[PDB]
Amino acid sequence: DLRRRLKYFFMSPCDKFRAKGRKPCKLMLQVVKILVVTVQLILFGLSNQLVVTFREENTIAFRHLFLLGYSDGSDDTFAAYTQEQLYQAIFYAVDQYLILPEISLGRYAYVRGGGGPWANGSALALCQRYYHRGHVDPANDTFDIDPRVVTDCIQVDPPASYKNLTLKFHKLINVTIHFQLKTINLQSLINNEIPDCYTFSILITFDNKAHSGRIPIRLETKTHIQECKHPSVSRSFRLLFDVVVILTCSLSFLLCARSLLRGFLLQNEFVVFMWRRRGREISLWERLEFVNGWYILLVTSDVLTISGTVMKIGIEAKNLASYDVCSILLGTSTLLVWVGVIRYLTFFHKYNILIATLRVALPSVMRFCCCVAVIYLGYCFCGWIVLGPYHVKFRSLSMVSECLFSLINGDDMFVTFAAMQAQQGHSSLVWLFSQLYLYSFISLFIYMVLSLFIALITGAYDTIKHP
Amino acid sequence: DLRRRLKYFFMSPCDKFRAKGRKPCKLMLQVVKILVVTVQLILFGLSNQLVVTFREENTIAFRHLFLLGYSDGSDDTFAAYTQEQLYQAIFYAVDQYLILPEISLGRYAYVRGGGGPWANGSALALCQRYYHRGHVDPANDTFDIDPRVVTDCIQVDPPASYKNLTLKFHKLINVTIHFQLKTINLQSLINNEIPDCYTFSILITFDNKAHSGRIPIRLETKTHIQECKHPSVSRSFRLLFDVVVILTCSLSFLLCARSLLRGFLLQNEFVVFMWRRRGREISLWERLEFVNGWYILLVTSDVLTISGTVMKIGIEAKNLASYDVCSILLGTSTLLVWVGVIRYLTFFHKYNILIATLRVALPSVMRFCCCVAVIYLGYCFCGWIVLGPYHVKFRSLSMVSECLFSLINGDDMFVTFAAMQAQQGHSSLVWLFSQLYLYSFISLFIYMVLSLFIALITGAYDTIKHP
Amino acid sequence: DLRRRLKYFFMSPCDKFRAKGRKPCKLMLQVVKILVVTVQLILFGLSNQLVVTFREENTIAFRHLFLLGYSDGSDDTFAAYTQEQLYQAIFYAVDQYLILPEISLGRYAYVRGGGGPWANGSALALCQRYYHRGHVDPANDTFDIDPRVVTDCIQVDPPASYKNLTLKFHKLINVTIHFQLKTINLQSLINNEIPDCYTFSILITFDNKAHSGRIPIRLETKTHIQECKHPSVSRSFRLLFDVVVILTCSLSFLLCARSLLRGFLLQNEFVVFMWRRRGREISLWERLEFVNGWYILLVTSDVLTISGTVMKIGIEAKNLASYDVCSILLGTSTLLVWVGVIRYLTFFHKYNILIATLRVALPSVMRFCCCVAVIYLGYCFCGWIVLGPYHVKFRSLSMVSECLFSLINGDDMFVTFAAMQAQQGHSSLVWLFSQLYLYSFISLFIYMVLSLFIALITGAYDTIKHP
Amino acid sequence: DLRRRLKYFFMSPCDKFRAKGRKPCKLMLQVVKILVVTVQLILFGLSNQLVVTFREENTIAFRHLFLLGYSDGSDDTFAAYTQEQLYQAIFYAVDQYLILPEISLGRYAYVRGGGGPWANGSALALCQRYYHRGHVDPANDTFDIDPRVVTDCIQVDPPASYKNLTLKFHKLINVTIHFQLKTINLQSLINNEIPDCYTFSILITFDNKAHSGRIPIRLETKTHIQECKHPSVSRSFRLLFDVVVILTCSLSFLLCARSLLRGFLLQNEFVVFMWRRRGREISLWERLEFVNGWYILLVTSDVLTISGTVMKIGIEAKNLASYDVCSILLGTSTLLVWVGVIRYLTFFHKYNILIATLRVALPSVMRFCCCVAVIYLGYCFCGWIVLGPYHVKFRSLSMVSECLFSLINGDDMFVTFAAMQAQQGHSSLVWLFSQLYLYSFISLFIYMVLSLFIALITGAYDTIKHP
Ligand SMILES: *[C@@H]1O[C@H](CO)[C@@H](O[C@@H]2O[C@H](CO)[C@@H](O)[C@H](O)[C@H]2NC(C)=O)[C@H](O)[C@H]1NC(C)=O
Ligand SMILES: *[C@@H]1O[C@H](CO)[C@@H](O[C@@H]2O[C@H](CO)[C@@H](O)[C@H](O)[C@H]2NC(C)=O)[C@H](O)[C@H]1NC(C)=O
Ligand SMILES: C[C@H]1CC(C)(C)N(C(=O)CN2C(=O)c3ccccc3C2=O)c2ccccc21
Ligand SMILES: C[C@H]1CC(C)(C)N(C(=O)CN2C(=O)c3ccccc3C2=O)c2ccccc21
Ligand SMILES: C[C@H]1CC(C)(C)N(C(=O)CN2C(=O)c3ccccc3C2=O)c2ccccc21
Ligand SMILES: C[C@H]1CC(C)(C)N(C(=O)CN2C(=O)c3ccccc3C2=O)c2ccccc21
Ligand code: NA
Ligand code: NA
Repeated sequence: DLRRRLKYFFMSPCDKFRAKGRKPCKLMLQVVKILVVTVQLILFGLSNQLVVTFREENTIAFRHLFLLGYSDGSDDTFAAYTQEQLYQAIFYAVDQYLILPEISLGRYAYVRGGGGPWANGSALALCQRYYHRGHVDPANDTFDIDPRVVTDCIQVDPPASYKNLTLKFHKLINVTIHFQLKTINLQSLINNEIPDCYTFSILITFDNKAHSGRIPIRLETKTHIQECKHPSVSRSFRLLFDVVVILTCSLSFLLCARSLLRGFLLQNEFVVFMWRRRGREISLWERLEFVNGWYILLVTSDVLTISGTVMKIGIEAKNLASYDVCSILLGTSTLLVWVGVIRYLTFFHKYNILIATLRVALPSVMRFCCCVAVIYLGYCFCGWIVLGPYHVKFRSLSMVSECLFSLINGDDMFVTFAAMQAQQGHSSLVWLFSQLYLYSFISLFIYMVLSLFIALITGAYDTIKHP
Repeated sequence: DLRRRLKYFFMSPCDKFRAKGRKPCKLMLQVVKILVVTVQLILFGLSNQLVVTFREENTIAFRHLFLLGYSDGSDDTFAAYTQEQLYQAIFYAVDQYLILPEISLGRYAYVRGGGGPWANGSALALCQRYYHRGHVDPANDTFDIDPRVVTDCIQVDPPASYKNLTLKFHKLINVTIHFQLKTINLQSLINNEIPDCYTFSILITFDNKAHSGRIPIRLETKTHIQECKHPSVSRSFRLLFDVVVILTCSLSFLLCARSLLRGFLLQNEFVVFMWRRRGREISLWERLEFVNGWYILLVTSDVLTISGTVMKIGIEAKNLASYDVCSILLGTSTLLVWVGVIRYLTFFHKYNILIATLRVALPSVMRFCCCVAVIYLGYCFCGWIVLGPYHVKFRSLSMVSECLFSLINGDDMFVTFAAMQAQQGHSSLVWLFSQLYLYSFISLFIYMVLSLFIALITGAYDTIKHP
Repeated sequence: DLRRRLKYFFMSPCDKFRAKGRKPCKLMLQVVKILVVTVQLILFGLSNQLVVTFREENTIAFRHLFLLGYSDGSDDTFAAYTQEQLYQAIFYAVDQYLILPEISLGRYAYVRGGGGPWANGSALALCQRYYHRGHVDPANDTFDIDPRVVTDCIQVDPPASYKNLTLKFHKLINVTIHFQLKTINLQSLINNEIPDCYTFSILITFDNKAHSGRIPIRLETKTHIQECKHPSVSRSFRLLFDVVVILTCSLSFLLCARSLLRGFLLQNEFVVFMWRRRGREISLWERLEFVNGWYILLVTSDVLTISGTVMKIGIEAKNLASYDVCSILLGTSTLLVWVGVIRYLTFFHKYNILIATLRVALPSVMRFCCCVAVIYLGYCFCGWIVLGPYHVKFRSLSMVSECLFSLINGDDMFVTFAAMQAQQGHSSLVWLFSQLYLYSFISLFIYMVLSLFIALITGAYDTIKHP
Repeated sequence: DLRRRLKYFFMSPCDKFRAKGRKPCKLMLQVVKILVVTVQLILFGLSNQLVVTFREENTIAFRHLFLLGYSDGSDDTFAAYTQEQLYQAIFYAVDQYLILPEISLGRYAYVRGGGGPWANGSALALCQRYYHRGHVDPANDTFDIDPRVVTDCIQVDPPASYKNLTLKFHKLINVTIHFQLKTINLQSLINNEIPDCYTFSILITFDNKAHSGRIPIRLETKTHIQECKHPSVSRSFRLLFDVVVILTCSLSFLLCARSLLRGFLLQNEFVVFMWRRRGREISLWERLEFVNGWYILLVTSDVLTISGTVMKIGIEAKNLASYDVCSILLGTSTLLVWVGVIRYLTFFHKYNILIATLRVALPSVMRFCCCVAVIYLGYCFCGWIVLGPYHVKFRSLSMVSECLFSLINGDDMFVTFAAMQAQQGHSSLVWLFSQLYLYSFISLFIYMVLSLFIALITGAYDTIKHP
């Protein structure tokens, strides 16, 4: 019961081969797997980029075609301030829709019945929504509101009545123009793909929910991709390459599972042996240590890779169009595959500084982060509610977190101060509070929190560095 | 006189319970208090954001309605350079005021007698201010000025004479157009609130105080919020939740006060005992140490929370409209409540690195800051007066401080240099001085001051870290 | 010969008083001197800001009055691309000059004979400069140039011939329009000052020196300030306060000189004594050490303060108008006065960390900087010549230095890369070189140079810190 | 066999002279070489800047002359959205070309036969490219495409038919307008150079490859520089100075080669001696160490300098016009020459901190970088494919690398987050992935990777610092 096997288990592939004539199959697979997974990622990215561009470019074209006086870059300030301006914008949108085929550079088809729920079979719906009862009378400081929402729709069919529109401004909530357009993404031919049919759902909103004398106007689109009914192109190895990637990932999965099982059985044998030699129920954290975390990482990376590859095959077969989910799966798998090659550098301590440090430092780092997180969250909520109405970088919780995290790393500091300087928070009290808030957060987190964090990490390194 | 009580006083809640069967009431209150205070903060923020948006959006609408040729973003460069331009801008403002009801998207009411002190009961006042005597004659290098200010006002009433305005350009100081508009913030219905009446005081200024051939034009508003006289909405737990928050905070206050008193009495007993056993008047800094700073922090946090909650109740009852003060109170209380939970991590030294370091390092840090502050203030004053006229980031003292503080953290460096590069300070001497100023400040504070500060903090950490 | 005097010389003011009943006159002067110098700086800054604003605002007004189609912010791209555009711009400038009094918001006077050297007594000179001989014939790839510059001027007098202007485009070098305007800076009355007469020399340049089909157009001004011949204002302590500042600075100067002399005499006595007791010519660096550098700093600060104060008196007396030099003197003196108060913190080692560190670290820091400076200068020259034509941040040597210095501190990195990304240097070779240049400079200086610099500074601190 | 020669070999120039009366010729050459190489670099930069400006300014002029409604700064958003807009832009370009001589401020000559391959001897070619067969019918979800590209060109000759252009929009790929213009860079006379003939190849592209309803329009130029056939200027030491630089560099090369040979021979002699005294084949890494890396650096720097100087002579002689390659050679040589002077500071250890540290730290640094590079590359590929379609900073691989490298140094953090905030990736899944990606990358690389890197560098410094 010398158990030299337990010695051969924790052996570098070079030592595993000098000792037992064992070809490093897993090491060779990783390099080939890295190459094939990265190549597959790039190949998918070609068509993914084509799709995203098509959607974005069409949206910009719609904004230039339907939004009166639209100019690039003014998406957040585009608004109407006069009754005449609002009427002109609405009528311009409808008129441009009605003459689209004669003007548009793209080849768009109308969608009969695409006007939405309010379009009773019409292509375009022009809905205005107002309170059921509204009697705003600021002169007498009096109002009488029935906040029930009434929807009034005008049906527009491509080849008028919509010109007779009268807007109830004093109680208007919003006006919307819903219509759908069909077009074919021909550019996919460059990738030797068959073009799909894209249906864009276009929603133009004139938003008066604030009743503030300023009515923002925006255009939004939703895209639906589907195979064309009758495609004909007079014109690859992509499917074969995806099958190859699946083969490599399946082989690596099999090898990793076999190694994990062998390690678990060795753990059981060792544990029962130590129970014989010394006392029983003696090993605990060690039973855990008998596992290889890198083999778990590889197993989960190749599972993600197989899922992404199957999804890529489905998208190319036109069974599904979820390019975002597939791109995310393939990119995460590529990153994990690149990371996995560090497993073979963990044997030589000269190249293993990063991982050894991480292993030593993570418990203290997590204990530190526990304390630092409550302070961070308190600051986040405080800033979000107090400064969010006044500060453009504190509008939402995620935005506040991004702002504070970038401030911790010394980024965009003066711009953060200047945002409050420019408007003074329309209240010296808010400005003074922002001064105290920003100075205290920056000083605390840059000089104490970050200094202590770094000190913990470098202390862990000093612990693993032999000197 | 073993005084195991003095042992039970400085005990962790887990130890306080394993020893005396004591339920950690304060620990449980903190979590519940955290939750309820944060929820209340968010709930208040809903309506606070509604109010701030209403004010800002109305101001933008006014700028588009009354400022001739106004475009978004040009607030600091909007100005007139010709007599005709100034006349056209003034007359455009008045004309737009006179036809407001027919054009405005918002529902505004005039305010008869709102023209201000210069409007003798008129709705709009159009005042021009000029020197009592002014005989500027640059051709003969001669002038004769009586700098007494004369105000001449034209009364405008909504349904002319103001068209006959003649401006004394050579001695004009400024022209102002004061009027008031009433509107109802209907959007508050989404929060199940009763809309208020907002009165906006609008002041348009054509400023010629510089006599420089360029007359900046700006629009400012003041807002006054009050309950409507006759509201009617055909349509919550907010008051009940505020009462709940008050209950939790009052209970925590009571517990903290009771604990503080118990600790003070224990301090007195211990001190008199040590006076018996050893010499008299022996304890000093220790008598102080017998206090818990966290219980003081909790007491002041719940006082702030109660004040903010009462103010929130008042605002919802429409007894007052001070959303900024209430928001500041609630946000500060939320931050303090989140911070207070670290009290229970100060018992375990593994999680107490930050606080222990702070405690060890603050005296040396403050002694260092004493010296660093005089240098910083000297630089601040120097930059403010020498570079403020030429540099857009040195305009005011607070702006100079923000600039220098962000420079210490390496932020917006090149933009700071480039501001002086672009104009060269219209004097090579000023440019050279700015070069020396910026290089010396940046080098000194980034490489010496900050290095020494960090070294002090990490030295304190090394002192409390057991290794 | 116990020389307790040499003990009393190196004594803190508190010790100097507990020992010899000596009131700390210098310590009290520093605080009062700080206060009065800062107040004087601010008071001067009021009028300095007024002057600078006047100049800048007038320049902007001129650009809007004389530059056809000018709009704020387009100062670097404002240019003509067509013969008609150039003619229209020139004629617009002249026409606006000719009707200035009827349109300008400022009160400007013409200057008869102000047209410059080319104006033979005329108010406006419109000069075009072209080669004496120019026969550019790109069709035959032939030219014949006599690069002698010929100046042709048209005289314009305010109440035509200039309308008959014909420009020799193929050989045109530039066109210039020179004229002068007089105006009175009335706003100075707010500071209770007598307004001065400002003469602006306006130069409009249509620059064709590049012969590139694009003719940049710019407006420049020079300002000359002088007292008005016949001022009359129907309407301070500033002179008295300046005399007070001079008094305080002179007293401090006297005390510092007396102390420096006493220290030098004590040095001589000690040195000769040590020559008696021990060998002769034994002391060297110590003779130097017997001097107080802070007393030298104070002496030079109060000299600067007196010079600045006398200059301020001169400017207020209207004997001179050099606000930039005076502002620089007063600001430097204010900074030095604030710094000087650290002298009294150098006695207590707890507050003297910064200065003691600096003293220990400066030799090693300077030896390090010697080596780092040659690398920095090599990079500066390389970047300036190779990348300056393509990169907007490398245009000039000072700009290159600012760019590299800010890069060392991690500032504006991505913008620096993106500048080269956007144009690709119109040559992949230049882009690749810029990649190597930026990556190598950033990596070297951030990770090695700065790390070593900080290590030297903190090592010096470790040397002076008692632990 | 005392071999004091081996002692005299590793001797500082001061010691080499105190011992053997040896004038430090190489040390003196370095200073003179530094001066002359830097001066030559600046002198070349004069003309290099002239050339680059000429090209850029002409390109901007062309964009203003030929692109309808072009305005500065809108290069990436300039596009057509309507059939009428596209026709107007095309016809405007052609019309402006046809009347160029009467309008252009520059003196341009037509190039007969310069229209390109599609111009059969014509000056201007106006080509439209469309699919051989295209039957896009989105209404029936059907298409029939023959993706063969058909080119149809219209020949335009300067002093119509091109007005009869009909564009097949449904199958249009792109339209291009190719023409050439000749002009003379007269500004070179300021450098006392003979102006060259520049031929600009202008390509205007209306790109419809995306078929997205938006057709970007761009103008590109290629420049060809050649000597004029018949130049005549009625009008330096540059060639003499270049010969001087060549002389200095050749002398330094000779001295460095002689020293390298002497060192190699000394290595051989020492090695064979040690083989006699002690065992044979004993020295290995030492034989390598017997070489001076600085002499290799100097040799390669002066080789680069000579190549650049010869190229500069060629360009001035008009035998070649490759200013970019010459500028790169001269700038790299200047940087290397400045760096080379550190060789004489490597003798004194007080000034040799940087180099000694680098020498000690490079092996550990490289081992660390090996591990860090796979993680970095994985992140780069992941970001490039997943976020590149949505994020403007992830468009290309080089751009992704610049973004991640600047993020490591804490640069442009909040802007990176905000880019994804603004559009939300049009998919909450993409936004969430970007959040995880950015947070994980920033945290890992700033807090662990960079901390460990710095710790390695400062540890190497601690190893070479005597304390
Ligand atoms: C226009 O206003 C109506 C009514 O205010 C909005 O309709 C609501 O939409 C939300 C989310 O789509 C639903 O949860 C509600 O049930 C709808 N009705 C009400 C009474 O709230 C509509 O969303 C607005 N349109 C746009 C484009 O914003
Ligand atoms: C227009 O100019 C007048 C006179 O210069 C300003 O009136 C002064 O305003 C300040 C602050 O409001 C008061 O302290 C003064 O008493 C007022 N009179 C004088 C003679 O100074 C007025 O503020 C200016 N208007 C605007 C909108 O700036
Ligand atoms: C960002 C990382 C590093 C460290 C220590 C600087 N740190 C904080 O400073 C506080 N803190 C958060 O709570 C947090 C939560 C989500 C995003 C970013 C942060 C964030 O910056 C922290 C705290 C908890 C978890 C991770 C971290
Ligand atoms: C900002 C904090 C950290 C530290 C040490 C970097 N530090 C300085 O560098 C000098 N300094 C001021 O005087 C100061 C005053 C107000 C705002 C910011 C500052 C500021 O940056 C300082 C000095 C005094 C009090 C606090 C601090
Ligand atoms: C800026 C300071 C700090 C330090 C060490 C970072 N450092 C360099 O990195 C190289 N370096 C110059 O040569 C230099 C010269 C002029 C302005 C800025 C610099 C500059 O950044 C340097 C070198 C010489 C003198 C001062 C310094
Ligand atoms: C930039 C230098 C310093 C250091 C250690 C921070 N480091 C990384 O963090 C990872 N890393 C790359 O892989 C890399 C490759 C190309 C450009 C920039 C980088 C880059 O930032 C790295 C890694 C390999 C080679 C050089 C370096
Ligand atoms: Na930055
Ligand atoms: Na930074």
